[PDB]
Amino acid sequence: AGLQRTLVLIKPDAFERSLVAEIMGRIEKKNFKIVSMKFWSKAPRNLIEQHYKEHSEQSYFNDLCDFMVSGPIISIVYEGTDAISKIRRLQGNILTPGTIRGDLANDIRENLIHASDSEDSAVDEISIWFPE
Amino acid sequence: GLQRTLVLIKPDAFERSLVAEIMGRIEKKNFKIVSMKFWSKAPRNLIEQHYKEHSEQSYFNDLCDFMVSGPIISIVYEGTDAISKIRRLQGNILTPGTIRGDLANDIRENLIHASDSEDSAVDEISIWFP
Amino acid sequence: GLQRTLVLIKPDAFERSLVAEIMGRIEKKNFKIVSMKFWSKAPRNLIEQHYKEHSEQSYFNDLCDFMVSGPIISIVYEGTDAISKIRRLQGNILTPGTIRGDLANDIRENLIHASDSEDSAVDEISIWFP
Amino acid sequence: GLQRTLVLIKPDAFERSLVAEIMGRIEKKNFKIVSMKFWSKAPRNLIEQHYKEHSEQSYFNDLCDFMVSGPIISIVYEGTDAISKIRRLQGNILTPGTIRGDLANDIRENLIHASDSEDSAVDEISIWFPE
Amino acid sequence: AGLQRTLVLIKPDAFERSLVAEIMGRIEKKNFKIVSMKFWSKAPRNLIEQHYKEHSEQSYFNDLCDFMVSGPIISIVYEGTDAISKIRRLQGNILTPGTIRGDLANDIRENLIHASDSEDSAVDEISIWFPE
Amino acid sequence: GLQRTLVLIKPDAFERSLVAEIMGRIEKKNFKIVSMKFWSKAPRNLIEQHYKEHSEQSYFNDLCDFMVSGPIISIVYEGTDAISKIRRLQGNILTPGTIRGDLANDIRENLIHASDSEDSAVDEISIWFPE
Ligand SMILES: Nc1ccn([C@@H]2O[C@H](COP(=O)(O)OP(=O)(O)O)[C@@H](O)[C@H]2O)c(=O)n1
Ligand SMILES: Nc1ccn([C@@H]2O[C@H](COP(=O)(O)OP(=O)(O)O)[C@@H](O)[C@H]2O)c(=O)n1
Ligand SMILES: Nc1ccn([C@@H]2O[C@H](COP(=O)(O)OP(=O)(O)O)[C@@H](O)[C@H]2O)c(=O)n1
Ligand SMILES: Nc1ccn([C@@H]2O[C@H](COP(=O)(O)OP(=O)(O)O)[C@@H](O)[C@H]2O)c(=O)n1
Ligand SMILES: Nc1ccn([C@@H]2O[C@H](COP(=O)(O)OP(=O)(O)O)[C@@H](O)[C@H]2O)c(=O)n1
Ligand SMILES: Nc1ccn([C@@H]2O[C@H](COP(=O)(O)OP(=O)(O)O)[C@@H](O)[C@H]2O)c(=O)n1
Ligand SMILES: [Mg+2]
Ligand SMILES: [Mg+2]
Ligand SMILES: [Mg+2]
Ligand SMILES: [Mg+2]
Ligand SMILES: [Mg+2]
Ligand SMILES: [Mg+2]
Repeated sequence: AGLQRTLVLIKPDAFERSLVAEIMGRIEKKNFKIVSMKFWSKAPRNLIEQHYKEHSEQSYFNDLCDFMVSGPIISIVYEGTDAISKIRRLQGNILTPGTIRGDLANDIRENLIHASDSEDSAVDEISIWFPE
Repeated sequence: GLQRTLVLIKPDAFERSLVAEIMGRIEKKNFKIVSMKFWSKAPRNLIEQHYKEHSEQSYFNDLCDFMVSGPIISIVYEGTDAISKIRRLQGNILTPGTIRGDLANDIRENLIHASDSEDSAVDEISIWFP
Repeated sequence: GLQRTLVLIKPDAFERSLVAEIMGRIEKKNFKIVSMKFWSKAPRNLIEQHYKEHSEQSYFNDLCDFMVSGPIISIVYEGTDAISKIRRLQGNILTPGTIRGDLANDIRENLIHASDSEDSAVDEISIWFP
Repeated sequence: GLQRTLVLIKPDAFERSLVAEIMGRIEKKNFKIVSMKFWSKAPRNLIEQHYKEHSEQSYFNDLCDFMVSGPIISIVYEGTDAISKIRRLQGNILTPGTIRGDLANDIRENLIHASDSEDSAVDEISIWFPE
Repeated sequence: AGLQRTLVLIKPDAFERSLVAEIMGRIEKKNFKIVSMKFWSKAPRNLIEQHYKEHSEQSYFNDLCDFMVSGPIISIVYEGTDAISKIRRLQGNILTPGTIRGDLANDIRENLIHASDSEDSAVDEISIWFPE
Repeated sequence: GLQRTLVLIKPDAFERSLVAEIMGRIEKKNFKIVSMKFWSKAPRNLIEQHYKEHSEQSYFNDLCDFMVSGPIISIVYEGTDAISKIRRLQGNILTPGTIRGDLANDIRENLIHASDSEDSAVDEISIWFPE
């Protein structure tokens, strides 16, 4: 159909703030299904640098990587119709109420969730987090 | 600015146990129930009348089948600017914060119908509540 | 163990916009709607029949007035052990975790009625859904 | 980027039992209460000061009568970009996802006031919290 | 009627954990009304010692007082039918799901909320927090 | 007083979209995920080990068929008095306020498993997390 898979990361601030189920539930309620999922008490720095490799020349790169290893993360592969753009829209931004970030986050770095933004992004990120 | 509008809660809402969730979003916005009917399975003729303006579309027959595939609730709601406001609450599967935006992810199975104009509202109310 | 039970959503639920909240608690426990009627104002006779076993109590006339003071919904619900389970969901105004426990705080205006036995369930269903 | 902004929970919130719902939406976006006052009935001159920019509008007197028709809460909230973000949370009755979008449907009774600029924030905080 | 007033404290752990509205909302949803309310960025130690004066000989007294001044608190007078025992039941305990503490707390000290337990308690505690 | 305990989210939770609802109730009581695994379909011998104390009951085979009928999540949770408190959160289908009390209505399909003693906790954690 329009069936896709996408990669979501629950960032360390979500564990710190006890918002993990809240974020996952918003995705669950829109009828997206968990296909694979891993809990990382602390993700390998190399995985993070790989994950954010397109950001490696940006001023925020090192602070971002520091944050992403500052606490646990969960990586999830979600499946559903048009999953990539729909889950991206769910993620939203800190300016847009109704979305995960819009309702729950208020920082340029600590924003609770990553979601893939393209088919190409999704394939690669999935490969990073679930090589098997 | 007081109006009445017709809402259908579609069979997917029953399947996914989202009936109260949908009604509650409308309730919390202060719209009031004026009348309501529960159909274990809506008569097909009522559905064909309801979606008559769609009868030539490729999706019509599949839509009718779906609408009869489980229960529905037909509700008449009342409040200021009801038609437009309840249409906004319904929303679409792209934009979060609305019923479809938060809860639906399909072009056919999208939980809720709401009248979109004064004419269609009068007509749809007359269909479900003659 | 499948049963049907009769639920009334009382006028205070409409007053306080708790209708969907109440229905949702029952929905989430996996009980299914079998039939449902909305009454903008219930006929007094139906109320007197409904609460007939109470007709000698000091509170009867005040109860009837209250039950007609705003809308009600009569619902037939179905599920395993429905009668007892929905009675437990209803609960009482003392113990939190239930509908009345979380949402109500009055001896009269307590949001919901649910049948309490197999006999009263059959009888109450026959009253609201003859 | 830390700012503070002034919020009023209007009497309709109390009437409809939506105080916690409104405060929780702001709480969940990580804004912090820096000070807060409950008024069973706000003195009218406070409301008139608060809405003084509106003193010449047709709705002015009716707005002030509404604002004294029940309790209100004045809150100072603190957090990053607070003035703009809480304004966005407030939203309007046409915008689902926001406080007014989900919960309000009136031009007057719309649940919440939020400061809209640094100037208005400073002034409004000084009105409700002269201290 | 059975109309009473009672005193509720929202303890510092509720601010720390962003559960303030959640606690207040549970009381609001049972139809109890706010009659008076004060925010304390930090409550005077003396008020706390007064508040918990019946506990002054207990091993935990000093640690409790330390905790109660460790962050903000809100004092609220609630009004409603049978408010004292009903709000007490809402408070509940960390062992009893369905109640505020039962759903949200898991510690003998940091338990989110205090509520008066008798008419005599309520009168006194109200006097402490709202002398006016 | 810190303990760890083992929780399974059973396949009915996935079917009815209640995974987050269940995990959120445990999260909101301040228990922490120490480790977690998702199984699109749990190997049957794992389920059989997990329920080995039940191997002689009439329902044993049907329970195991249910447990493999869909995904499950195994979680190790940590926090004060975790084994007993999460068991209480689990509750039963007769006790409103608990997970099963609010959400379940079946003897078999009841959404969640939680360890019931220190012995069973240690053993169950070793089954799902041999590491
Ligand atoms: N100045 C910045 C900008 C972004 N970031 C972080 O790194 C990611 C930047 O990616 P981005 O700008 O493509 O944002 P999204 O695509 O995640 O919305 C953000 O999600 C932030 O977590 C940061 O740490 N500092
Ligand atoms: N390709 C399609 C498009 C619409 N439909 C259904 O037809 C209904 C009416 O279509 P519409 O485009 O007017 O949608 P709305 O006005 O309900 O948003 C939709 O709500 C869908 O349930 C369908 O079954 N297949
Ligand atoms: N003093 C009273 C007692 C009960 N009632 C009403 O009468 C209904 C039936 O009374 P009941 O004692 O059988 O209560 P339930 O079985 O509904 O818990 C209650 O639900 C109240 O609404 C009343 O109006 N005044
Ligand atoms: N016709 C009107 C317009 C506004 N108002 C009230 O006056 C307040 C200030 O008006 P406004 O247009 O600046 O609205 P906001 O900035 O609060 O969105 C509104 O929030 C309404 O509560 C009114 O009572 N009657
Ligand atoms: N060992 C203890 C016991 C209680 N406490 C605290 O002080 C209060 C003790 O009061 P209590 O035993 O009467 O408990 P409640 O009446 O608050 O349920 C508790 O609410 C805890 O906040 C403590 O800090 N350490
Ligand atoms: N007749 C039964 C009883 C229990 N069971 C399942 O077996 C599990 C273990 O039974 P139990 O009586 O120890 O229940 P709990 O300790 O999980 O409450 C239950 O959680 C049910 O999922 C079943 O499938 N059929
Ligand atoms: Mg990006
Ligand atoms: Mg249309
Ligand atoms: Mg009775
Ligand atoms: Mg303005
Ligand atoms: Mg005590
Ligand atoms: Mg057992």
